Amino acid sequence: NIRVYCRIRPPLPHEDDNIEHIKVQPFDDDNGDQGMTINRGNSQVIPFKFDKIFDQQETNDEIFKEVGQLIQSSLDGYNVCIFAYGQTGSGKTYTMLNPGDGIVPATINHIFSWIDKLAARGWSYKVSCEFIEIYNENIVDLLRKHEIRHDQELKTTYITNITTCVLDSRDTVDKVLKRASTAANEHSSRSHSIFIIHLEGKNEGTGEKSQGILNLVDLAGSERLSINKSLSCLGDVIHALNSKRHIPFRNSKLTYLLQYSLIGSSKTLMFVNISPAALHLNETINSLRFASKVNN
Ligand SMILES: Nc1ncnc2c1ncn2[C@@H]1O[C@H](COP(=O)(O)OP(=O)(O)O)[C@@H](O)[C@H]1O
Ligand SMILES: [Mg+2]
Repeated sequence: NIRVYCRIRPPLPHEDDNIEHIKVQPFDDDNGDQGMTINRGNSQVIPFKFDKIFDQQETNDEIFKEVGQLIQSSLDGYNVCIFAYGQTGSGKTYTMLNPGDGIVPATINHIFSWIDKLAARGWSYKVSCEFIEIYNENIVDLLRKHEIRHDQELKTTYITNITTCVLDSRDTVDKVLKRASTAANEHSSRSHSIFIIHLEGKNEGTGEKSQGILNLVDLAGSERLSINKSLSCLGDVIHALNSKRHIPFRNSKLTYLLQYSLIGSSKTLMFVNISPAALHLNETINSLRFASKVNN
């Protein structure tokens, strides 16, 4: 299962708040989809359809209501990927990492709720995480040679010398996230940011085990400037997973790292973040056309 949401951020103060060129239709019930058009100027109107479209008023909290169900998969042993795609400036970091509100803090919080509750059935759970950044195919550890190693048999993935932080408490979580320059911003906007949560549960009373990975990914900006190569290769991978045939995971680090959370029963959701601004009509269109191939 692969789902695609689109999110339009509100206009910024230093920009022009004219959003006449984007129009979003109501959620089509009997076809499970939401449409939008973009008026390109010269009256050439381009249609798009996604699984859900979030307008400028929609908040991080509202957005999590429509993601929560996917997160709950990792308790049934599914692997999960949530990607944020779109141009630098469109709100990827804000969507994934906004304090308290973003997909990452919200996900972590949501998972604890379920852990608290499942303890009543004798499930006990270990939660650990890793937080990495990939730039020009170099892995940097944001909790500090880093090599990827897969275990064919157990279908698991390891990155060498990465600090894995054990999430023991809501206090322990809060420290890690509270912890999370001009050059630095340019740098991270050309990088993927991956937050990996591992969920391990055992239930002595039944004997049952469970594992779940959640990969919360904040991608390199999609505008044209290697970053280009890994975005295309992600596109090709996901589309081909949607269509039994051969998938070149190894063609880029990002897809090679995430391969076991993209094959099989794995569930994926992509956020296409778009800017509402006039100057960015073209980059918005590329983002939408990309999101369509990934979805269609
Ligand atoms: N949904 C939103 N609501 C309010 N402000 C937003 C939203 N999305 C983005 N912003 C603001 O717009 C700017 C760009 O967001 P950011 O997340 O840094 O973009 P990106 O990571 O996609 O390059 C930031 O200043 C951010 O606070
Ligand atoms: Mg960013």
